[PDB]
Amino acid sequence: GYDEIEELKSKNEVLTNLLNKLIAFDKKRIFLYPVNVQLVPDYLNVIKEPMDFTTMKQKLQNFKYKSFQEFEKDVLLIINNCYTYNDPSTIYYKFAEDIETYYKKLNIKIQTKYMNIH
Repeated sequence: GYDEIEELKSKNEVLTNLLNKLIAFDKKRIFLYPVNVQLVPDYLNVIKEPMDFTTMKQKLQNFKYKSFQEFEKDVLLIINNCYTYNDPSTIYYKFAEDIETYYKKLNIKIQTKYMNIH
């Protein structure tokens, strides 16, 4: 009903705002789009569950996230895919450590705002 969809739309704004903050933090847009297999041929040989912020945006648009954990799962998948694929000597790896540090500074407060709606 009306209350269920209003809750969904309000929970979506909370997740959209957190996602937008993660996209803005990613200045070089390293996680904004799917890794191009034409430039990185072995990426899917290494990464079983690829994820990016544009995919996450498309999921929010379809109201595909029905829990904070579903959202957080994709965030940490983006970060952990970066640690799995790249060497720690690369900037990609440092970028993943920085977004993980930034995300961990935000997540507790965003998770509360999310839960209060229900």
